[PDB]
Amino acid sequence: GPETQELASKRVDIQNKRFYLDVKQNAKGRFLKIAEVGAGGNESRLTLSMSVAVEFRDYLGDFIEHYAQLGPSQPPDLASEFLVRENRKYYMDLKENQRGRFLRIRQTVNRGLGSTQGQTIALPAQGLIEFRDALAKLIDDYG
Amino acid sequence: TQELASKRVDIQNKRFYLDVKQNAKGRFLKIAEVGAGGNESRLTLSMSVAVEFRDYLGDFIEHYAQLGRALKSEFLVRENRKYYMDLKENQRGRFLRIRQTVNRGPGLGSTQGQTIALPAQGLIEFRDALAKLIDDYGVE
Ligand SMILES: [Mg+2]
Repeated sequence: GPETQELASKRVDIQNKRFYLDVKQNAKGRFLKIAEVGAGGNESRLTLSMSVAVEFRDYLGDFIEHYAQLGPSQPPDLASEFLVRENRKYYMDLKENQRGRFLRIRQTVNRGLGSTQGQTIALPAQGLIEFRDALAKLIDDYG
Repeated sequence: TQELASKRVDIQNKRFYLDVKQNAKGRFLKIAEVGAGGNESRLTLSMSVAVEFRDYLGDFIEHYAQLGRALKSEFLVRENRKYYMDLKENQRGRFLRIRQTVNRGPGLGSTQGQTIALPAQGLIEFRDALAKLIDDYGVE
């Protein structure tokens, strides 16, 4: 609320989706919040450390360079996986929905049968370069 | 396949060659660790993964530099490949181990694959060399 202050923000418009890339700050340090605004104003959030954001900028870079090769392999005629794990706990997954022309990104934490849920955005493939450019500009300026 | 550029980083008895190479598919980074009798271990990365690898090294360096949430292990599954990066400690020294395995098809599992082990003292030098070849020869 008044705990976290906002330092900077960028808006990117791709199809009917609006993304806000925010640089924010609290007691715990500086982080990057991505807000996606869908139909009916349904927001989904992705929240990144400044080091995971650097990584994420480059994962987007990888897909931009390699979008078809990293897409889902065609099925068998009648005759892909992109996952990052850190300290065996924190997961980030990126996967193309070919029907949507979307890149789905999920961040989760696993803790045996411990409980936890996580965070998911989907980026139209036609706004990948623009999203990534905006993300990169915020990293250049906000350490 | 053409050798565009190389750099050598010397860390204890080991030497690490970082080479940019070019072929059909695109540019890659060959890393090759040479021990005291010339035994080689080799790692080949696309430039995209080389860039990811640069970022992982910054994180290992933040952990190594800490006095007394910091990256201890990183795993990346990308296409038919897995990469395992483990900041290991023994009493003889701290080092970063990097294992590559590759999936050789359905039902075949994956190859044990070649391993490099980077003494922690040389992470910064190694990262600096990598970053310089990415700047001079990378795309992303
Ligand atoms: Mg993560």
